[PDB]
Amino acid sequence: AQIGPVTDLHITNANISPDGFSRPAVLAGGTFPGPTIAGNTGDNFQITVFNDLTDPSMLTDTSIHWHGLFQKGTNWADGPAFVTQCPIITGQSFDYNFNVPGQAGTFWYHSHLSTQYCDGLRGPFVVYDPNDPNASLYDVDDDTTIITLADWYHTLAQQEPIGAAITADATLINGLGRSFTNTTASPLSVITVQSGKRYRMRLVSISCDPNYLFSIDGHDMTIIEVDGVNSQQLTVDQIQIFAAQRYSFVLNANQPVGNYWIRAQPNSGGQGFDGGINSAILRYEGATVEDPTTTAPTTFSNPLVETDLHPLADLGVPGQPFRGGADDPLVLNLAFANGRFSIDGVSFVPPTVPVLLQILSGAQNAQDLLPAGSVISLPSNSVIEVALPAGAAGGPHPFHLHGHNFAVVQSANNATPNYVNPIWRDTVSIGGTGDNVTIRFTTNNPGPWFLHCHIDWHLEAGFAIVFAEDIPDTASANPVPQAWSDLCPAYDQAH
Ligand SMILES: *[C@@H]1O[C@H](CO)[C@@H](O[C@@H]2O[C@H](CO)[C@@H](O)[C@H](O)[C@H]2NC(C)=O)[C@H](O)[C@H]1NC(C)=O
Ligand SMILES: *[C@@H]1O[C@H](CO)[C@@H](O[C@@H]2O[C@H](CO)[C@@H](O)[C@H](O)[C@H]2NC(C)=O)[C@H](O)[C@H]1NC(C)=O
Ligand SMILES: [Cu+2]
Ligand SMILES: [Cu+2]
Ligand SMILES: [Cu+2]
Ligand SMILES: [Cu+2]
Ligand code: NA
Repeated sequence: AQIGPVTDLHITNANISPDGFSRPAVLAGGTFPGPTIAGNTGDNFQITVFNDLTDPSMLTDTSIHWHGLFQKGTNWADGPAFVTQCPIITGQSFDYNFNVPGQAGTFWYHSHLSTQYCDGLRGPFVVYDPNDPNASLYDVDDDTTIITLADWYHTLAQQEPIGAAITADATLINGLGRSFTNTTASPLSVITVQSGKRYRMRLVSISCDPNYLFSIDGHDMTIIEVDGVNSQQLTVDQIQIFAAQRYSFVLNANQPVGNYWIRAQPNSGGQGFDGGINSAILRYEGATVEDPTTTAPTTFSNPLVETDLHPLADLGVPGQPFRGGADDPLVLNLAFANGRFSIDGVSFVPPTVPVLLQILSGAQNAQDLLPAGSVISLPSNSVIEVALPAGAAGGPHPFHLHGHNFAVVQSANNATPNYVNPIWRDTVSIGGTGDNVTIRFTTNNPGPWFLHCHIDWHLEAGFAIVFAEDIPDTASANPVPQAWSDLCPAYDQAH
């Protein structure tokens, strides 16, 4: 069952064994992934998050971000700890009360405190469109058509040893999968389809790190949505999906009744599918209950290439059709050395006072805001360009901007910009050495918006800045409830 748009959401510790290995976790709604939060476009979400965490090994504070939702006028509800709020302390609750005007698509929610979402606090968030322009492309779109891709670790996120390479221990598809080492034949997820029907599969990367090469043996996938943005139909046979991205694709159940492997190959961790790792099962109604016997091709015929995506709507690109053709054109120097990432020479370390509270308390320029050098002001009502040249270790880095989606004027692995009809999205791979992935957006959403690599380990190691968008209108735009105002004093008192 989906929950919302008005719902409680309990955050608890529990043991889970999604790949046959038991470990404690941080869960929303008692499950991994958490329950799907859903509503319709324009709805008022009121998600009362109950922090019932007691195991300090995964942090007993929490804060939840609603990934991809713009939070216009509700910056305080965005969730990134020490950017828009202090964490919720254990035994307390907090009502994230916001609206979703002008958005409809596939989103997700996750802890936004430290690396806590890796420990399990992640789930889908769907804003349905009663008049979806893509509605006539499919027959079924419901909780059974959401596909989550997750990395899963046997070591707790706070306990990953300093200086050891972090890699996952399993890929989980809809919460189930098999471990890369000491593989046991634990249950695989089954996605069931009826021959002849067409399904809106909502593919959600809830990854903390790896990108996945996602495919379904025997089937093609017609992309119709990218990170909440409706796209023209683009048929592919493989999707490389980076952390935090979403796609909807139409799956036409047009193959012989049978079982077909669903594949999600991460870029690190276990390679291949031995023992049924990196796998789930697409089962047609009437098929025998047994594992697929299909194989992947050696080479996919039509992998997704981001430049092939185009918005369904005439979204264009703001600004002028050349590099620097913006009101505020930025080029960030993204670097890694010695275990720390930096942006323009500053490694992000969260401040004591949330950025939003600093602004509300009177800090009125970015030089007043902490962390020093980590907060960049953006002028209001302006076209922003941000070039994100890659090269920093650990890539490809999926950069994500809160509060906004953006035109992807230049994509990974292709030096040619597109000032005409690029896809808009909210999380973008910045590609490889020499690339110059570049985004554009207009600043019509006052508040401090995080920009960071969505590889959670990289965020934790400093790969972030805050855009303090329209500082002058931030307080007026984002009236705060008393309960928000109460968070920092409670947090700081609890220590
Ligand atoms: C990525 O594109 C940006 C522009 O969007 C390039 O930035 C320019 O860099 C040149 C030379 O380094 C400067 O003289 C310009 O002033 C920069 N433009 C802006 C808006 O600052 C950048 O060089 C490109 N990077 C890569 C690696 O191709
Ligand atoms: C590299 O990216 C460019 C820009 O997005 C792609 O160029 C577009 O190609 C389409 C499809 O042929 C044309 O209709 C557009 O006119 C092109 N736009 C520009 C600005 O050149 C190009 O296809 C991408 N390369 C690959 C190999 O996919
Ligand atoms: Cu996110
Ligand atoms: Cu986000
Ligand atoms: Cu990264
Ligand atoms: Cu974030
Ligand atoms: Na334009």
